[PDB]
Amino acid sequence: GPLGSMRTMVDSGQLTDPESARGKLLQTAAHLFRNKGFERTTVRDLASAVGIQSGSIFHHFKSKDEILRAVMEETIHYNTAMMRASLEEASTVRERVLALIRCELQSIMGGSGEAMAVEWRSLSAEGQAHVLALRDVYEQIWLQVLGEAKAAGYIRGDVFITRRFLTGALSWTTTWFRAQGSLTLEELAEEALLMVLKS
Amino acid sequence: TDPESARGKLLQTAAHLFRNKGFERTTVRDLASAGSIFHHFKSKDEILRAVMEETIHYNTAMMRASLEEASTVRERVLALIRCELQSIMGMAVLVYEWRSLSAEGQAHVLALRDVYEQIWLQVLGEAKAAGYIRGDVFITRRFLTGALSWTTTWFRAQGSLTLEELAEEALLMVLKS
Repeated sequence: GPLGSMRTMVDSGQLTDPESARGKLLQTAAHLFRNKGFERTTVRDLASAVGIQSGSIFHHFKSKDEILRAVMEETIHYNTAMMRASLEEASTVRERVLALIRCELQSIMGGSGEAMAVEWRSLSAEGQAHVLALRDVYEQIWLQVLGEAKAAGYIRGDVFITRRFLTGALSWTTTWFRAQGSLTLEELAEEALLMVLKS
Repeated sequence: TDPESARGKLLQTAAHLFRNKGFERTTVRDLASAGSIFHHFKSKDEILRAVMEETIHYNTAMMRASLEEASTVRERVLALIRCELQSIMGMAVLVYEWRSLSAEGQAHVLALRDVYEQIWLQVLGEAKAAGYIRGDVFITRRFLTGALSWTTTWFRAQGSLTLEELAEEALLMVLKS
């Protein structure tokens, strides 16, 4: 089950327990990097906010750049794994597309927010390398599922162009969704499905 | 307004000044040195107003012209898509200086903006009534708005994809069989 696939991520050391020592650092660092800037935040600022000695951070990260990398990778890994979980809950081709639309909207409207909005211009290149690899996996899932829909005859246009259109359509929702007031995210997801798929 | 006329030249230089520098720190001097500028406009606000208004005027007129050439509901949606993509890939001063306008300037720009979106809603409305759109008209427009504006991030990297072909792909997604 999808819960089990998430658990496997936990028992791979890929996802971090929020109430664990490492989780405390990541959670706080994300807050600090977000609403105070990465360049302004120091390692000792992180330790102070958490409530530990500045020397005990070396146990977990051994560098500030690696804290930023861990904050970004954790958030992407979680999001991607949650898309996979939602896909396992889907039963048809339409529900699989809807699963991806709904997941992306949830992140767009808040997820993780702090650890998602965060400083690419201050992350290293080797750190940029693995993050880009994670982004490729994320987009791979979109392309595969959209590819399934096209094979089933729900998409007449190009799969890659379709994803690019849908990327823009969904991200632009930050500018108008709250103003609707009564529209739920689930209703929003169904509308996006109506747009991009047939029948 | 003819872009080769004295006015057209002025709006372009002013729009360029307003973008990178900003309205506040744009001076009378650099507006007058790029001074026929005082013979065309009565105030600095009036210049900023004309910069935004004529852009919307131009975009709106181009859409109306394309709609009259279209003779099917599918050709009419495509005409709007092609026109908006053209403006997009070709308007930024507004969403980067909105405050500096007078009450009358703001009022008129919003009204122009309403007529623009009215055209979209009416054409999309036709498509839905004809059975080409299955979703809500207003939400379809908002989806299409983001889909088309996001094309600035990837279109220039495609190389072999024409903007016409891009519009056709947009049409394929937004309209039913």
